[PDB]
Amino acid sequence: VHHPPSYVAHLASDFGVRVFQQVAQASKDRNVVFSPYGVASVLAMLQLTTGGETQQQIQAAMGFKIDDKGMAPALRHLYKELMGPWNKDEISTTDAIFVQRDLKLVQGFMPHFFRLFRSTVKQVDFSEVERARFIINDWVKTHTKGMISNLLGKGAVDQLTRLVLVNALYFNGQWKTPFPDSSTHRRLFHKSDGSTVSVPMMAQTNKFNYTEFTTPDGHYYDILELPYHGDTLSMFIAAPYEKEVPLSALTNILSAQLISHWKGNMTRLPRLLVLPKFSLETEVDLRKPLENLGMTDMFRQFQADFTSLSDQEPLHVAQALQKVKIEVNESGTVASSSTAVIVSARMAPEEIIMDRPFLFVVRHNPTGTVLFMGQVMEP
Repeated sequence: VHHPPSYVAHLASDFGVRVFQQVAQASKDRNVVFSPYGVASVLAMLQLTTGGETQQQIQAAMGFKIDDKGMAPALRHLYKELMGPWNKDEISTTDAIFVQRDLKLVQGFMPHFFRLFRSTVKQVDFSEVERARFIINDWVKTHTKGMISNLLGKGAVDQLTRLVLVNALYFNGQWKTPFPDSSTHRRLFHKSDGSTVSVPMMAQTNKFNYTEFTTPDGHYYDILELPYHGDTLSMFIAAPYEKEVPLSALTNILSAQLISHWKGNMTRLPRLLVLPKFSLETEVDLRKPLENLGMTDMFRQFQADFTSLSDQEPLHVAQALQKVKIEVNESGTVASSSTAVIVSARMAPEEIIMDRPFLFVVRHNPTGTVLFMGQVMEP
């Protein structure tokens, strides 16, 4: 049989890429950075706290049940493999559950959560609003090595909050072949918002794994693999041949299996690679993307079912979000993501940025885990 971490990595990545797809289809040329692994991690925990049809919708969308034989163990084996020193490049991931101290939990829940996730439920008092907000924000800052410090703004949680599920993901890698200094090769970028920014354009000519594919409508696109120095992780970069072809032509067919096929079809060939040196930070609302995949019950006040956690009072999801930051330069890439599901009663808005972009995917190849992916503005 296949290496177990590779099987669950595929389920997690396929689910996460489908969520990204809904995000892409909703806003033409959106500039955003995202983490498929991060969203899969938090929704895996959500499986244990929900029940009835709310839990059934999540399990159907993810393709597995967290408590079925071998699933939790294989997921644990997977994160240990991602974080191992043998990767050379560094990955850190941590999950946590924060629950209201006076919410009576159902018999067996806490010990079962510990058995599957090897972690205990962190109890806090959301009635001390600012103290609770600080506890969660400080935890996130620590587990993202200081990259994401204010995940929860004032008002995100309050005395009505009862549960907060979070995943913190950090990645720091060096290119196998660094780019030469790009500080004298800046270029003007004219945004649709009317402003203009100056961006260093990094460049190098060498042999890279590369391949060409076509969409269902016969449109061609280039795909190049840029490896990190431990040779287990890499960044795939994709863009259409013709500036006339919209990026949606690629994103409307994206999947974990497709990305696997890209890798399997590559040939090491000479190429001139040009990549901008930049920093991008975005925050995405996951409500509609998740509803679009079938998980509608969890967001409805009187329909949601959290009886696997508590039968003391009705509960539903008020907010589901992901904050991500990425930095790309001549030496490498540093990226962090914090995903959270907040059970309370107050939701928030989302800000959207748009400009014709290219696509990128950061992947751990030995297991096929898709850690980060995004759309970045092209010159």
